[PDB]
Parts: sequence; C-alpha cells; structure tokens
Amino acid sequence: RPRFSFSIAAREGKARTGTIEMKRGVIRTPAFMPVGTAATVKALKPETVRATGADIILGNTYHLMLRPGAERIAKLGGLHSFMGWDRPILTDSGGYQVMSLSSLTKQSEEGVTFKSHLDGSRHMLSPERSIEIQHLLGSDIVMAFYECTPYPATPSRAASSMERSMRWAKRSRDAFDSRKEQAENAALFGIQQGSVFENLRQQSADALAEIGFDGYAVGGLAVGEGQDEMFRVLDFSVPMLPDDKPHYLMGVGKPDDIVGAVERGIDMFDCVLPTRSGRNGQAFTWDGPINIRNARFSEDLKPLDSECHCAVCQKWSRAYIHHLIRAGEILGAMLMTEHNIAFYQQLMQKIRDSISEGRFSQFAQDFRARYF
Ligand SMILES: [Zn+2]
Repeated sequence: RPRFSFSIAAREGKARTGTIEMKRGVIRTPAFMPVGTAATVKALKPETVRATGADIILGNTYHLMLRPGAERIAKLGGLHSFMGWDRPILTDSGGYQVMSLSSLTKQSEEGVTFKSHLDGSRHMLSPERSIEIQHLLGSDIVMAFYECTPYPATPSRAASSMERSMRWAKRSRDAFDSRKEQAENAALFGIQQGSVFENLRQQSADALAEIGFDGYAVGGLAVGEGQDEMFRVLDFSVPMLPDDKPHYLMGVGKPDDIVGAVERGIDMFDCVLPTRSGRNGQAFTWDGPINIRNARFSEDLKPLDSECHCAVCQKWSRAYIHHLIRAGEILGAMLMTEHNIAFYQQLMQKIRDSISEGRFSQFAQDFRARYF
C-alpha cells in the first residue's frame, strides 16, 4: 500500500533479507530482477516471468525512448499496461547504454547528445529528460541519471566523473520532486560512483546521503575489474551507504557473484545473463552451467536440472531442448530462458531462507563447493 517501505526481517553478518513494499507490490530481498529490454523479458510472457517467482523486472530508458518512444508509451497507457506486467518495474536511467550502444556520443555538463544506433538519432539525454522519460513509462523505481566511469580509470578521471554524477544526482532528485504524481507514487534511487577508490566512493556516498534517496545503487562495477576487485570494492563501499535503505548492485548476475555480493550487503540485482545465455544454449544448474548443445545431451532424458522446480524441468528433457537449440527453434530459447530465470529466482529464495534461518554462511559455502 505505501509508496515505498523497506523492512529488514533478518540479518547475518552483512547479509540481510526483507521486503520492499510499493503500491504495485511487495519485493522480497535479496531480489533478482529479470531484464526487459524492449518492453519484453526476451522469449517470455509476463505471466511466465511472474510464474518463475519474480516480484519486479527492469526496463531500460534507452531502448524504449528510441522504440517505440517514451511519449508514445505514455499515450498508450504506460509500460505496465503496454507489456502486460502489473507489478513493480525499475527503470535504468539510460546513461550506461547511451555510452555503449550509441553512435557519436557527446558528453557535456548539461547531459549527453548521441545518435541512435538504428535510425537517425533520437538525440538528447540529461538528468531531467531521463527522469521525465521514466515518468512517462510509469516506472515504480526511477534511477537518477549518471555519467559512466570506464575500467580502468585514473583517480582524477574517476573523481571528475563521480563529481559530475553527484551533481546530476541532485538535478535528478529535483526533477523527480517537481513532478508530484511521480514523487507521490514512485521511488528514486541514487547511484554511488568512484571506481575502485574508496575515498571517491566515500565522497559519493556522502553526497548521495546528503541529497537523500529511497535506495542506493553501487555503480561502476562489473565493467571489467574482475570478481576479486568487485568484491574488494563492495567490502568498503556498501558500508558507506545507509543501512536502512536497499543496496542495489547494477548489472551483476553470475550466480557466484550474487551470493558473494549478498554476503557484502547487496539487496537487489539485475543481469541479462539468464535470458541471454539461455538463447545461447547455456543452462544454469546447481552443479554449474552446462551448454545444452553439447553432444553428450543428445539422449539425456533428465531435466536441465534435477532439483529445479520450474515447468520446463517438470516437462521436458535435456535431449529435447538440446535438439530445439541446435535446430534454432524458438521454443528452445523460450524453454532455456524460463528455466534460467526460474533457476535465478530459486537461488534468491534459497538465499533469503538461509539468511532468515541464520545459515546463509553455510549455504554460500555449500553452494560454491557444488557449483564449482
Ligand atoms: Zn528448471
């Protein structure tokens, strides 16, 4: 019923489990959010996405602004109504894609100018335009617009980029606050930057807390630094964010990354891996991933995973799915994606249950021992 309410029901070390109550629904944390790129979680009906256990999905402001257009979607009744997903949606601000998929990007204090990577150039993105688009889409959790710091990054480079983003966070906060409908029904998350430097990260955290947000995302990771660095950064970074607010680690998703991130205080995750690697033929299992295309699965009657409770593992064999993927059949992508998202959600449920029971540390250890 409330606009936004985060409650921690249990803790173990830095790990915690709880819920986020929003007008469109309850989000159980730690949470994994499936990625919905062009108003669709690839190869899945929204009801299937919900069936796997997902309480919230992520939409991106970049793609949607290009096709079919933020304004068009608003006119159509909003993203929820448009795609058939009635639960909460967290929208990325588009800053990282603007820099990864756009042609001739132009950075400036006002924002970034760019050329759409597919048809001319739906051109401008600033802190206020981003928030505006996110309002048009009707997202429940709005991400403040930021400027990306590549890896590696020199201290001065990381400092100046972090500083710009902190200014953009203020502008995003204000833009969000000026729109009453948005401010009253949605949530706004701020994003910490600072690369791998804790002084920078600290400054970013402090700026962010000064402005004040509903949740804090740890940005700049999973950009090539490797798990060791990521974890090392998380170790000093997460404790800098407000304890009573959710901590969201953007773009992080290998199963082992998630478990280690939760051990360091992360409550929310998103990643294209499960969907992406699904179309590719890679299925996640409690014994590590398997590539279903491999000839040894040609007559394997066992399900993708022997303990998985998803509809795919209850009804189809590795042999069939192996066939479908090798034949390039659409059902192959559909079945692989559903199992993978299903697997991710079961991992989050296992994580949440072990924290509530005070046995997460052992779960993590056992998980790693078997998965690897
Ligand atoms: Zn399954």
